[PDB]
Amino acid sequence: GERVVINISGLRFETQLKTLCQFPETLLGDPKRRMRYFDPLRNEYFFDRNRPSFDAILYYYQSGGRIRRPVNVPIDIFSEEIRFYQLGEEAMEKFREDEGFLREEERPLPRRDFQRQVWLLFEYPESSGPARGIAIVSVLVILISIVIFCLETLPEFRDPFFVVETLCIIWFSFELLVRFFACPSKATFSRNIMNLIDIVAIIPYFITLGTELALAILRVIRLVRVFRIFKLSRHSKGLQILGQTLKASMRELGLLIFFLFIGVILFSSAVYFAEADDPTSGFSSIPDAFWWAVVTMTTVGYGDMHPVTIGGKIVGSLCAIAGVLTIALPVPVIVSNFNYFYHRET
Amino acid sequence: GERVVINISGLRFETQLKTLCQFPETLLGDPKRRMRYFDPLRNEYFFDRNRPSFDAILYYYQSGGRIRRPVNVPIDIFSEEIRFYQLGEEAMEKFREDEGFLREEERPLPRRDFQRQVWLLFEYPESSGPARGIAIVSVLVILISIVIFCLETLPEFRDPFFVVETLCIIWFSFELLVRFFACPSKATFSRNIMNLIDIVAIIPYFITLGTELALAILRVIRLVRVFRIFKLSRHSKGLQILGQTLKASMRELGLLIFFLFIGVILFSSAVYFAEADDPTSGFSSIPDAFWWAVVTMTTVGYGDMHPVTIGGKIVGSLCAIAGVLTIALPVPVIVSNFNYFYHRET
Amino acid sequence: GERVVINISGLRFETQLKTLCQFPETLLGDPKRRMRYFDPLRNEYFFDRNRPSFDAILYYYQSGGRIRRPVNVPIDIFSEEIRFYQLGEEAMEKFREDEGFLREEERPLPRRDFQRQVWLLFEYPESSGPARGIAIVSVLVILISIVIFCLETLPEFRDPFFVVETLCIIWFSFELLVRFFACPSKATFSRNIMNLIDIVAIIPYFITLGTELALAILRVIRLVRVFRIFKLSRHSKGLQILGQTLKASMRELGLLIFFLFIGVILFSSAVYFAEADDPTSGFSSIPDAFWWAVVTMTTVGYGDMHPVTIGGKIVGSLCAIAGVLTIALPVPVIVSNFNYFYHRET
Amino acid sequence: GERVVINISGLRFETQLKTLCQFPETLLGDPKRRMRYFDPLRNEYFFDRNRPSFDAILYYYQSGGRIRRPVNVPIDIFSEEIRFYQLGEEAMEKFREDEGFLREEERPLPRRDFQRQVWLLFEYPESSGPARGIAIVSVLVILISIVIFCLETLPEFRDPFFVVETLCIIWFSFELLVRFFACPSKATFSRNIMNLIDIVAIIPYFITLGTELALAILRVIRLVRVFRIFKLSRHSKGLQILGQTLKASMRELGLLIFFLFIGVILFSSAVYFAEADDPTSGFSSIPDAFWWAVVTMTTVGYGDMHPVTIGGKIVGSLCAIAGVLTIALPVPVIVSNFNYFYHRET
Ligand SMILES: [K+]
Ligand SMILES: [K+]
Ligand SMILES: [K+]
Repeated sequence: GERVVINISGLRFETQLKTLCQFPETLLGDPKRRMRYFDPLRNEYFFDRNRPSFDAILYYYQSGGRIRRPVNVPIDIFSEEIRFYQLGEEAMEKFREDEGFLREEERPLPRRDFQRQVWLLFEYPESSGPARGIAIVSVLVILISIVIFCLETLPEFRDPFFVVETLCIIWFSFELLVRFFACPSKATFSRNIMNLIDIVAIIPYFITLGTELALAILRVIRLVRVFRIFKLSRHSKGLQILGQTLKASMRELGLLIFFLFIGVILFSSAVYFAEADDPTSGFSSIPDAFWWAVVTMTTVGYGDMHPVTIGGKIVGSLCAIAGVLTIALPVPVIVSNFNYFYHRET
Repeated sequence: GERVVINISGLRFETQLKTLCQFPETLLGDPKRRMRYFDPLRNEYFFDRNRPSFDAILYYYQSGGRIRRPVNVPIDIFSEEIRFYQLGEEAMEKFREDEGFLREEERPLPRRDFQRQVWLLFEYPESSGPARGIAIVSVLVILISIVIFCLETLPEFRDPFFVVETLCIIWFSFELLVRFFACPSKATFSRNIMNLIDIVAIIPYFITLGTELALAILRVIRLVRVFRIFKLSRHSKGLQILGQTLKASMRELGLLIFFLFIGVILFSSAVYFAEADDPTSGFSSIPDAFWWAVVTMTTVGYGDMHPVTIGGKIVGSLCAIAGVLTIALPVPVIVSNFNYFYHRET
Repeated sequence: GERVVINISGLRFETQLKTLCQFPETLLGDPKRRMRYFDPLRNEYFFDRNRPSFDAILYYYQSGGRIRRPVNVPIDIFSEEIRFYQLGEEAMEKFREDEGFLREEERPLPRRDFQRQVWLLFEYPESSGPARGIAIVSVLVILISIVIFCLETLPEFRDPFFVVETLCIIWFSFELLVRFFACPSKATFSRNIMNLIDIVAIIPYFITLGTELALAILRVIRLVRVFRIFKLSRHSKGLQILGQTLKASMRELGLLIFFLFIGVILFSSAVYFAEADDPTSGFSSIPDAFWWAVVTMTTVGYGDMHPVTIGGKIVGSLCAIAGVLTIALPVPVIVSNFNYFYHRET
Repeated sequence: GERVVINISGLRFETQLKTLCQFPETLLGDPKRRMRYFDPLRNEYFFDRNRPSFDAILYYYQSGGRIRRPVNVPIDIFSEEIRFYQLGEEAMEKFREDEGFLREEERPLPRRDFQRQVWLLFEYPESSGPARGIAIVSVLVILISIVIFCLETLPEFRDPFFVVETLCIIWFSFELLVRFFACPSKATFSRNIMNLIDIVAIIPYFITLGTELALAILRVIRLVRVFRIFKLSRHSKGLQILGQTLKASMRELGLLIFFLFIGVILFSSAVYFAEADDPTSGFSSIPDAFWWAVVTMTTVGYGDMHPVTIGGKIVGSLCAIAGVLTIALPVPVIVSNFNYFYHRET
C-alpha cells in the first residue's frame, strides 16, 4: 500500500507503486533510473518540467497504454516530453497513430549491385542526372503519342503515322520490360495501378498487328487507345491525389448521378404535360425533354429553343433552381476529401 | 457542518456531506460503498483516477443534475468515468441527450410466430436470403414501371403496355396488403410517408378503370402517375436523407424563391425601360422579359437573342452578377442541413 | 498587508484586501455580507462552487473591470456564477457586450390612451386580430399594385387601370398619414428607411397628376414607379436581413465590379487582337467584344456565335476560367455577413 | 541545490535558481529587482497576478526561449503579462513572430530637406492636399488613356488621338522621372513591380516613334500597349491583394489548367467515337470537339448545336458533371489565400 509523490515543479501528483511498475521499462518504472531525481528529505521526485504534459503521461499508465495529447499542449512539446519520459517507441508510434500521420512505410530496394543501380535509375528520378533525363524523355514520348492519336483522326489525312506510333510503342515496351526485370518483388508488380495502365497502353497495338497480319470490337479498341493519357500520372502528383480522392468518394458520386436521374425524370414529365395541347412546342415525348432537363439543371443551356407556354416556363424556372440545389449537396464532401489528401503532403 | 475530502491522485477536492447525500444511489452517496476507498489516517477517499473528469462529476451533484463534458476530456474517457462513478442510467442518457446522439428508439416486432416471420421477411431485408430476393424483385418492378410510363408517351406507339402495367399494379397492391396485415401497430401505418406514397402509386389506375368501365382532372391524373419514382426511397438511403434535408429547410427555400421573384420584377422593368425607344428590340412588355431575367440570373443562358442597346447591356451585366449573389446566400444553410443528416449515420 | 484566503471547494486562492475592497458593492467587497461564509478556525471563506468560474471572477477585480469568459466554461454556468457573486448589472451587461448580443434597446410607446391603441394597431401586427387584418390587407394591396404596373405596360391594352391605381394610392397615403400622426417621436420618422420608401412610393402619381392637370424626366418617373416592390420589406424579415447584408458589404461589391471591369477590358483586347486578320470574324472592335467577355466570364453564354480562330479559342478558354476565379473571390465575405445577420435572430 | 517558491495568488510554482538566472535581464533574473515582492517569513515571491499566464512564462525559461501563448489566455492579457515580467523585446517580437503578425518593417525616407518633401508629395498621398491632387490627376490620366486605346480601334475612325496619347505619355514619363530622382535608395527601384509596369507602359510609344521616324512584332506591340490597366494597382488596394493571391497560388492554377486539359482530351475522344457512324453530326475529328468540351465543362454553353445520337448525349451528360467536379477542387485553396491576404489588413 505504498504511495509515491511526483512533484512536477510545484504541481503535486500521487499514485501507487503498482501503476508505476506496470511499465518497468520507462524512466519511472525501474527502481534505479528514477532515483536520479529522488529527494531523500521531501520524499518526492522533483521533475522541473511541464505540468499539463505530465497529467497526460500519468494517464497513459492508468489507461493501460491508451494515449491522447491534451488539447492545450503543442505537438513538439508533448513529443519531447514523451521522449524525456522514455515511454517507448511503442508509445511513440501509438501517439503518431493517434494523431494521424502516415509515416509508417519505407519501400525496399533490390538485393544486388546491378539491380539496385538500374532500379534506382529508372524508378527514382530525384537521384541522378540520367534519371531526370529518362523522366523528361518519357514525358515527351507520351505527349507526342497523344498528338499522333488526335492527328490520326483528322479528315485531311484519312505512312509517317505508323512509324511514329511504332517508335512510341517500342519505347513503352522497353521501359516496361526494364522496370519489370529490375524490380525487387515481382509479387507487388501485378498490384500497382500504374503498371496495369502501362500494359493496357501497349496491348491494342499488338492485337491489331496480330489480327491484321494473321463493329463493337473495333470501336472498343479505338476507344481503349485513349488510355495513354493516364501514363502521365507517374510524373504528376496532382493526378495521383485526384485518383485517391475519386476512390475515397465513390458513394458521393453515385448519389450525384442518382439525384440527377430523379430530377431529369421528374422535370421531363412535368414540362411535357405542361406543353401537350400546343402544336408549336418541340417536346413530343417525355424521352425528348431528357436532354433539355439535363442542360437546364447543370446550367449549360439548351440554346435558343425554349418552353413556349406559361406553365412550361414556370416548370423551367423550378428546373433551373432545383439543379443548383441537387448538384451542390454531395460536392463539399468530395472537396473535403481532396483537401485532406492534398495537404497530407506537407 | 461536516466536510469531506476527496483526493483524485493528488488533486484535492472538498465539499459538504449534504451534496454527496443528495444522490444516495451512486458510489459516493451511500455510506458503505465508498468506504472501499476511505483511508482512516489521512481522512480522505483516494481515487487513483482522472482529474478533469472529476471536476465535471463534482459539478453534476452541485447543479442538481445539469450535466456537461469538459472541452478538454474525450468522450470515451468521460463515459467510463461516469460508469466508474455509477452516476446512473438517468445521468448517462442525460449525457447522451447533452452530446446529441439519436440512440433512443427501438421499433417493435409483431406479437405472434407467423406475423413476426412475414413482417421481418417483407420489412427487414438484411435478415435472410428471401428478404434480399424480395428487395431486388421490388426494385426491378419499380424500374420497369418507370420505363413503361415514358414509353407509353412516345409517339410511334400512340395491348402489351396495359398487360405490363396491370402486372406492376398487381405486385404493388400485393405487397401493400401483405405489409399492412402483418404490421404490429395499425395506428402507425397511416402516418409513415412511404405507405402514403404506395397508396398514391396504386390509386389512379383503379379510378381510371372505374370511370372507364362504369380537362384538368385527366391532366392531374396523368401527372399524378409520376409519383412511382418515390417508391425508390424505401430502398435508397440517400433519398431519405434528401427528404429530411428538404423538410428541415423550408424557410430557406421560400427565401430563395422570394429573392428570385424580387430580382425578376426589378431587372425586367429595367431592361424594358432601357429598350423602349428602339424598334428592333424583342422585349415588348415587362411580362416578356421575365424569362430572359430568369435564365440570366440562374446562368442557364437565353440563347443568341441579346439586349440591343448600351443601357440594356449595362442592365444585363448587373442581372448576371445579381443572380449569383441572390442564389448563393441561402444555399450554405441547406448544405449544412445535408451534411448534418448525412454524417449522422456514422 | 493583510491577505485573504478564498477556498472554492478545495482550490485555494489568495489576494489582498485592497483588491476586494476596490469593488465594495459586491459579495466580497462589503465586510458584513461575506462573513456569511467565513470559517473562524481555518481563516478562509469556503464557497462550495465552480472553480474555473472563480478564477475568471478573481481576474475581473484585478483587471479593473475588464471581463472575459474562460473558453472551458459554458455561458449559463458563468452567468449564474456572475449572478451569485452579485458583480453588478454594470458587469453583467459588460459580459453581454463582451459576448456580442444585441439585447440593448426597447423602442418606446406613445404617451396617451388613444395614440397607444392606434400605434400598436397599425405598427405591431402580433398584438390583436385587427392588426393581422391590416397586415394582410396591406400585403394584398401592394401585390395588386405590382400586377397593375406590369399589365399597364402590356401592348394589347396600350379606364379601369387609373381607378385601381388611384385606389391603391389612396390606401398608401391613408396608412402613411395614420402612421405619421400616431407615432411617439416625430424626430425618428424622417430617419427610418421604410418611411422614405413609402414617400417615394406615393410621390410620382401626385407629380404626374399635378403637371398633367396644371425625355429623361418621364423615363425617370416611369422607372421610379417600380420602387413599390420594396414596400414588402416591412412584412418580410428575410428582405430586412438582405438590406443589412448589402449595407455591411459595400467594399466587397465594389471589388466585384472592379475585378470584372479589369477582366472585360483585358479579354476583349486579347480576343480582338487574336481575330483581326480574318474577314469572317464578328469582333470588329475592342468595344464589340465587351458583351462576349461579360457573358463568358459570368458563364451565361453568348449563343451560337464563337471565336473563329485557334488563338481566339485559346483566349476564350482562359476567359471562361478567369471569370470563375474572379467572381468566386469576394463572395464568401458576403455570405458570411448574411449568415451572421440571419442567425443573429435566434 | 537551492529552490525558489513563486506564489501566483495561491497557485504555487517551484523551480531552481539556475533556471531563473539563465535570463539575468528580466524581473526574476537579477537578485535585487525581484526582492520587491519577496516575503521574508513565507519564503516566497507573492505576485497577485494571472495564473495560466504564469505557467506559460515559467515554460519560456525552461524551453531556452521557445515561446507559445496558452489556448485559454487572450492576447492582450498575455501581452501585458509579458510586459509585466519584462521578458525582453527579444521575447516580445518572438511572441509576435509566433502569433504571425507582419509588423516588422518601416520603409525609409530620403536624407535631405528637398528630397523628403517631393518624395512624400509624390509617393504618400495621405499626407497633404497636393498629394491627393496628384493622386486624382494620375487616376484620371490613366482612365483617359484606356478610353483612347479602345476608341482608336473602333472602325468609324480608322489627329486628335495622337495628341491625347502624347499628352498621356508626357505625364507618365514626367512622374516616372520625378519618382526615380527623388527616391532614397536607387537599388530598390529596379525591384518594385510597379516601376517595371510604368516602364513597360511608356516603352512601345517610344520604339514606335523611333522606328517610324528613323507581323508578330507589331502584333506584340499593339497587345503590349494594354498593360496600362495595371497602372491602377498603385491606387487600388484590392488589386495588390489580388496580385499577392495569384503569386501565392501558382501550383493550384497549374493543377486547374492540367485537369481541364485531361478532361478535354478524354471527352472529345469519347463524343467523336460515339458519333462517327452518323452523317448528320458536326464533330468531324477529335480536334473539332475540343471547343464543345471546353464550353460544356465550364458551363458557358455551345449554343443550339448538340450531340445528335443517344451515346453522344450520355457522354455530354457526364461532361457537364465532370467539369463541375474538376473545377471545384483546386478553387477553395485560392479563396483561402485571398481571405488570408485580405483580412491581414485589419
Ligand atoms: K450557360
Ligand atoms: K453556368
Ligand atoms: K447558351
